[PDB]
Amino acid sequence: LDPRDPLLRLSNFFDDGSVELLHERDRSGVLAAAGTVNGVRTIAFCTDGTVMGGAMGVEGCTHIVNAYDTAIEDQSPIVGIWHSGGARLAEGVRALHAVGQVFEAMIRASGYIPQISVVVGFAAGGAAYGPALTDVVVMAPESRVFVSGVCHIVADDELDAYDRGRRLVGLFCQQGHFDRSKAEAGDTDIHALLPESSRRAYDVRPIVTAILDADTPFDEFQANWAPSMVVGLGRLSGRTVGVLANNPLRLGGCLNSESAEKAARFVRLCDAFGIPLVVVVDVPGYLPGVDQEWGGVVRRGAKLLHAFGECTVPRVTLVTRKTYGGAYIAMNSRSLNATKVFAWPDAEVAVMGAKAAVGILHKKKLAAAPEHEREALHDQLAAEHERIAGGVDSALDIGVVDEKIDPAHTRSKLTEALAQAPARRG
Amino acid sequence: LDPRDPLLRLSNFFDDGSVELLHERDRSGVLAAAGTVNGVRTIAFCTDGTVMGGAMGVEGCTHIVNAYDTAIEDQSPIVGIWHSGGARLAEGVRALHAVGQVFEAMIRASGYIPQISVVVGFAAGGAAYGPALTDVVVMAPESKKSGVCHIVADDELDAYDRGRRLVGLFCQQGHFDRSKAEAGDTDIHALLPESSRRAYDVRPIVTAILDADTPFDEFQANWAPSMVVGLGRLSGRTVGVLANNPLRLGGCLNSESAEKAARFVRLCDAFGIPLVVVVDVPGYLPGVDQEWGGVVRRGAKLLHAFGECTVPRVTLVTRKTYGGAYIAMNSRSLNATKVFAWPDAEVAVMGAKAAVGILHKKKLAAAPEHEREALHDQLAAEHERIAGGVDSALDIGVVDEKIDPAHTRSKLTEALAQAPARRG
Ligand SMILES: CNC(=O)Cc1ccc(Oc2nc3ccc(F)cc3s2)cc1O
Ligand SMILES: CNC(=O)Cc1ccc(Oc2nc3ccc(F)cc3s2)cc1O
Repeated sequence: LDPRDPLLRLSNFFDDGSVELLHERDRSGVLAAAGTVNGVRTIAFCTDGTVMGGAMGVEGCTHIVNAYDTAIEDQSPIVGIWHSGGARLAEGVRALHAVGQVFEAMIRASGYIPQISVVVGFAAGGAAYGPALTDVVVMAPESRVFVSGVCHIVADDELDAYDRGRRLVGLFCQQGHFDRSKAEAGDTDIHALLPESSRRAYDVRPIVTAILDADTPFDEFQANWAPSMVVGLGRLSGRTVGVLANNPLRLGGCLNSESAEKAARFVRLCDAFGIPLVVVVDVPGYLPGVDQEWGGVVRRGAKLLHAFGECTVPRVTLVTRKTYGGAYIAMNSRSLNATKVFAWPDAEVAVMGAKAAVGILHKKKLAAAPEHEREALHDQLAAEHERIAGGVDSALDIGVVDEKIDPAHTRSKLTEALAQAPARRG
Repeated sequence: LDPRDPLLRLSNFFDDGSVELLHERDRSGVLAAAGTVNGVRTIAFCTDGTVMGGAMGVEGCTHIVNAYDTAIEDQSPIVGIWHSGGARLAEGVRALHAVGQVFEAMIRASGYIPQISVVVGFAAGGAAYGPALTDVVVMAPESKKSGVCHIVADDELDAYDRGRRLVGLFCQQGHFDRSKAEAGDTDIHALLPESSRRAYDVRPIVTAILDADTPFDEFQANWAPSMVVGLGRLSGRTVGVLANNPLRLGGCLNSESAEKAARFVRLCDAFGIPLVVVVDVPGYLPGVDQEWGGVVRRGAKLLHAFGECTVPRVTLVTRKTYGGAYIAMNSRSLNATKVFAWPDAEVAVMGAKAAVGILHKKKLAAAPEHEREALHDQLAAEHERIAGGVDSALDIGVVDEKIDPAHTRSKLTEALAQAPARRG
C-alpha cells in the first residue's frame, strides 16, 4: 500500500539520500533506519501500516528495541513514525511482553536522548502508549490516539508532520548559542503590544513571538489544552529556549489544575536537555475545577513548585503586568531560585489587587461606612495601600525582583541573563 | 492550656520528656523542636493556631526553614503539624517570599529525609501547599480536595499516633525475617470467592500477606478505589503494597488508579521500600466521556514509575492479568524482580471468549447463524487449553514460578530478600 510504505515514510523524513537500514526489510511490521536531519545523525523507526494494520509483534518490537539500543549507545535522537492497530493478538502474551520491552527501552532513553513521535495514522493499544512515553508527539490530521494533553503538536498534513519533526530534532540537537548582537538587533518595544487598560485581556502569544527570533517558528505545545498557559520551543538569538507564559485571554490568565501540569511537564523536559527557560508572568490568581474541586490544582501546583525548585538550567522571569499571591511564588519566583527576575516599570508584585487587599484588611471600617461614602473610602484606602506596596520599587527593596527594565530592551535583557548564568545550578 | 497550643501539640506527638526547642518561643506563629519517636531522632514544627489563626509570616517561615536545614543536616525525619489560614496578608510580599522559601526547603528535602504532615486544623493557601509537598499527609477530622490526603485519622490524638507509626515505617524499616514469614503462612487462596467471575474486596488478601500484628496503613482509601496501596510490614520489614481491587470497577486500571499507583511507587522507590504487587486486573477503563487521554497519560506515568524503579518489586498474580494492564502491573518486561502466580491464575491478552471472537471473526461470521454461537464455544475451548494458563506463561518466561498459595508470605519474602537493594 504505497503511501504507507515504511521506507518511503522514512525517506520523506530523513535528508535525501541518507537512509541506511538497520536491518533487512521483512514482514515484521517495523522498519528501522539510521539517517540525518539537517546533518544531525538520527535514528528512526516506522511501523508498517501495509502489513496487518501495522500491528506489533515480537519481531517488529525487537527492531524498535534494537533501534533504541543503537540510538542510546551513539547518543542520537530517535524518531518513531506511528501507524498501528496495536499488538498482534495471535501472538498472545509473547507480543504483550515484547510491547512492554518497547516501553522499557523508551524509559531507559528518557531524558538521555530526545524521543520524538510522529503519529501519521491510527494509533491504538500499545501504539497509543509508546508515543505517550516519548518527549514530543507530532500528530497528522489523518490520525487519532486511542485505546487532551497527549498530543503536543498538530500538523497540517503528513509532510508537514515530518517537517515539524525535523525542526524538533534541530531544536534539541542543534541548540546553538546566545548572540548579543542578534538579541539587540531584534529588540522592539514589547510593552506596546499590551492593551491601554490594565483590566483588558489579550493573547500573550504576540509578546512571546516579539521576544523570540523573528525568522524562527515558535513551536507551541498543546495549544488547545490548558489555554490559560502557553508553553513551547523557539529560538532566542539563535539559541533554543523554552517559553512559559500565562495567557490572560483565557481564564484571566489564572493557574489551574491543567495549566500547572502543562507547565510542570514542560519545565522538566527543558531541564532534562539543557534548554534554558523564559517565564513571562502575568497571573492574577489560581482556580479550582468548575465543581469547586481544589485537589487538582493543589496536587498539580505542588508538582510545578517541585519542577521549578529542582530545575538547574538557566530560567529567567519577566513580570509584564501583574503577579499575585500563590501563583506569583509558583511562576519561577526568587524563592524557587530563579536565575534572575525582571519587571516592566508599571508591573505589580503583590498578594492581590490593592482594592481586594484593603477590602479584607479593613472589612469592618468599610462596612461601618455610610453606603454612599463606602466606595470613596475604599478607593482612598486602596491608594494609600499601593503607595507603600505592590510596585516594582518595593519589590526591588525586598529583593524579589532583581531589575526594573525598559520594555524596549526586554529581548536583550533576558538574553544577557540567560547567557551569563551557569549551564547548571538553581 | 488551650488545645491549639503548639508546645502541647508537639509534646503529644513526641516521646514523653524528649522535646527540645530549636528556638526561643515567640509570636511568630511557629514553634519548632527536636525530639524522639520511639527512639529515633525526629525534627518537628507546629503552626500556632492561637496567633492569627496560625497565619504564616516571615519569622515563622524562618523557623520552619531552619528546622528543615537542621533535619537535612542530621538526616532526621521531619514532621509538620499544620493549623493555619495561610500567609499573613499584612506582611505582604515578604510573607509570600518566606512561604516560597518554605516550599524550597521542602523540595530540597524531597526524597532525602522522610516528610510527614499532620493536619489537625483548618489549612489553606500556603498551608495547604506545604503538606502537598510532603511524602505523607495525615488529617484529623477536626480539620473538595480529593487525592491530597493520604490518611484520615479518628481524631487529633490518633493523628499523632499514625504519624508516629509513619516515622517508624520510614526510619525503622528493619530486615526481612524468613522464619517469621513462614510462621505467618496461611492459605490465602481460601479468601477468594468460589466463582472466578465474582468480585471481592482485595484488602483481606493484603492483610493475610502482611504481618498479623502490624496495622496496614492504607493511603487514599477513598480516591481511585479500584486500586489499593499502602505501607505495612512483611516479616517485620516495611513493605509497600499495590493491589487491584476487583470490588470497584471490576478492579480495572483507569486514569486515577494509575496515578495513585505511580505516585506510591515513586515514594517507596525514594526510600528503599520494597514492593509487593498483588495483581488481579481484567483491563483498563477510559474517562467520562470515553476519552482515553487521562488513562494514556497516567498509564504512561505508571509505566515510567515501574520501569525506573530500582527497589525489589515482586508481582503475585492471584486470578487475572489481561492485556495492556498486565504490562503495567509490574510485568517482567518492566524488569519486575520476580513474578509469581497462583495455580488457577490466568495470564492472557483477554478472556478466551473475547479473544476467539477477534482471532476467528471472519470464520465465525462465515458460519450459519444457527451453528455459530456453538462454534464460538468450541474454539474458545481449544484456545483455553493451549493459552492463558500459568504453564503457558512459565514456558514463555513472564511468570517465574507457580506457587502454593499456602506459601505466599515465605515465597514473596524469599524473592524480596534475594534481590539487591538497588537494580532492575
Ligand atoms: C491565604 N493566602 C495565602 O496563603 C497565599 C498563598 C501563598 C502560597 C500559596 O502556594 C501556592 N499557590 C499555587 C497556585 C498555583 C500553582 F500552580 C501552585 C501554587 S503553590 C498559595 C496561597 O494561596
Ligand atoms: C490491540 N490491543 C493491544 O495493543 C493491547 C495493549 C498492549 C499494550 C498496552 O499498553 C498499556 N496499557 C496500559 C493500561 C493501563 C495502564 F495504567 C498503563 C498501560 S500501558 C495497551 C494495550 O491495549
